[PDB]
Amino acid sequence: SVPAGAKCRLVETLPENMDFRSDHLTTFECFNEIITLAKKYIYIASFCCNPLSTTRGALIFDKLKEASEKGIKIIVLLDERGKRNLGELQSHCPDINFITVNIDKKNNVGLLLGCFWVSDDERCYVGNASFTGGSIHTIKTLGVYSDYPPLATDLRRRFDTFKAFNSAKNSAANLASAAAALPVSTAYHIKNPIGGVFFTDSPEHLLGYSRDLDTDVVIDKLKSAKTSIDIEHLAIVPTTRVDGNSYYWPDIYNSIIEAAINRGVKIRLLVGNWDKNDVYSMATARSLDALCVQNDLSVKVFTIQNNTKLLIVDDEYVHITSANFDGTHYQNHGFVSFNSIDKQLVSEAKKIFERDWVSSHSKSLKI
Amino acid sequence: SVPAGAKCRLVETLPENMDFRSDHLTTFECFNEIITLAKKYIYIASFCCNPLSTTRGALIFDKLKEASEKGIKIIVLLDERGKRNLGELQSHCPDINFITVNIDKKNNVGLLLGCFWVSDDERCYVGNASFTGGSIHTIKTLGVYSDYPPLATDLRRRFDTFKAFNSAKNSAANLASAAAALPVSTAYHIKNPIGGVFFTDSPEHLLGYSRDLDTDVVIDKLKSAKTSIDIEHLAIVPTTRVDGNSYYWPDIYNSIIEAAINRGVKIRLLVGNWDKNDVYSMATARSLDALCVQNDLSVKVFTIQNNTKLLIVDDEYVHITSANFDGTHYQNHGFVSFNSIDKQLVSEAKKIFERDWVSSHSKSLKI
Repeated sequence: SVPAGAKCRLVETLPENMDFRSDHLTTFECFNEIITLAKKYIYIASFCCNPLSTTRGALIFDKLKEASEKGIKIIVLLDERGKRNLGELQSHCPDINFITVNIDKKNNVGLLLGCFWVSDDERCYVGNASFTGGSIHTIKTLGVYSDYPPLATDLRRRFDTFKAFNSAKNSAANLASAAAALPVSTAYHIKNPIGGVFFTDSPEHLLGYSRDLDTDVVIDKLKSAKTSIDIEHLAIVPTTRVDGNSYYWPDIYNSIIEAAINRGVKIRLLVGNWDKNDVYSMATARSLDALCVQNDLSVKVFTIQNNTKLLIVDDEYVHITSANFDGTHYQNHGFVSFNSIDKQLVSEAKKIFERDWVSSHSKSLKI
Repeated sequence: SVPAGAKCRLVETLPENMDFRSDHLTTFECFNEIITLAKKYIYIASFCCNPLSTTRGALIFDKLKEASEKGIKIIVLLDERGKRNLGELQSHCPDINFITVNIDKKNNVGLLLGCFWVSDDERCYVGNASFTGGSIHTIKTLGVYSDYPPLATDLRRRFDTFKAFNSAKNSAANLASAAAALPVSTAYHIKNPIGGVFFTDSPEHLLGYSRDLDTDVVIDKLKSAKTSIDIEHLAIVPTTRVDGNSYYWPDIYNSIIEAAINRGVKIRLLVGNWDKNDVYSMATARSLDALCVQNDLSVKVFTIQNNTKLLIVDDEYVHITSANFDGTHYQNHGFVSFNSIDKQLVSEAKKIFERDWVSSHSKSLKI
């Protein structure tokens, strides 16, 4: 049979200077385990790659450096905009293969997020802790780890799609005929989950014909919410700035308010504090402030470095990703989102949100 | 051949105590002409019916009373919620047939708006001037009049659909099998306009298979706007109160902001002033106020009694209706909207908006 939850356990970074505590597997423990048990390969994919920025990040880099010297095939995918450190990285690990990726050479907007590890088609991490010293040590993150080969193998398929967009000669990023020849495969989706777990994907032009668009799955779960919606993202503003122009995209923003007003859903938003100079953030905040008075919407803000992207619906479905709920991300950026309906794993994430909601780093919205 | 504009001319009510002036046909002149030229029937449909509230309204009622005594079939459709005056009306005109309509006996939300006259399948008025003394004399209204039989006959078909929902025995309002036996017919729509003119309809459950849903046509024109969007409605708030519960519906509200931000459309909103106690109106205003600073959105408010429901896009398409751009209306209420792409008639409406925009009764939004 298949184990419930697909051997998934929560993984988070809780910096020393922050009051967050838990018994979960730490990001440092997780990355150290993946390298220690590796026998074949270690595939890593995140936007930026800068392990040497903190103490624990540099230790992870040494263990990874030692693995590549022992004969482990190690590939690190980073977006071509996180290319500044590439010289520093290769000089430290000449045996690790670093690959810069541009998933959107047509419009130069789509960024590689992914944010996952996978090794030997057995172990994997999915979350919002990039392969940077900050995400490993000093920045609050949240992710999932599983030693279930059927699940990790499905995540490795996401790595095959991103690696195809290398900035090297006639590949899937430079030739459209080679991008159409990509078997963009998945084994589990919302229609066929594994132990109550499945991955959703983005953007739509890399989705293929079998994968689930994360945009569709998230909005569906928001609109299907019957009781509660808990979200811990960076921002829920319906307007973001791509290039140098503002981009309006209220798709996620609407489905949340639709739940609060039309369906009476209790909603708690734990977002980052906004710029007093950004009129789009000020206006969105004053709109949310008025909805708290009339409906059951609650908003708290944080100012710490926090990459947590968490969504919980009805204490029945959990969504952990590396992208933020806005138009820039869900229309262009390439990432993998963790989805689970296992009540037990969902209960552990609900405990995480409850802790963060009452943390000292979470103050109630005031305008 | 067919005349351009379909013999359509603008009709508006400009009360004495207001600075609005024009050379157009007045609502009082228009209703007086329809009655004077009538030889067969005069069909009237509006929410409320109260002609005796003003001097000019009572004169219209006398001319209509005289027509019914001369052998003209006169039917007045009013919603069952405007039934208070029914005793006063029938005692004054025993020969006029008054019919109370309930288009939504399932949920008791949908109201009859329509707001049009039609006579002899030759003449007709469409607009926002109800058959009340206020709309004829003391309230600013805007409408269209045409003596083109092919257009007026298509409007009479809208009257056949509403009359079927009388509150009398087994009819289309009380039997679902008789409501399905309704030939909900139209001759002209956006795909087949007459002289650049066509009617759109609402709600969707009375639309039939051939008519255009006003919701779809309006949003399409908003999203297709390339340069300008001028709107003079009562409110553009994405939240309205049906029954005793708030209803969130940002479909129209979004497509406007989408034009201003994503497409740089110059937009001017002339809406009514809001309640300082309504948090949904206060929040929507403060959101619009921030969009005026960053984009080309402009908002002015009025406090006079004004039923004007006007939309102009790119100086190329005009939309005049009796419903307000909100969820309560475009999801439940039954009305007829005037649509014209005749550049000449559109230019006359653009002159109307320009006058209203700089009127003394239009002050710039301040919060």
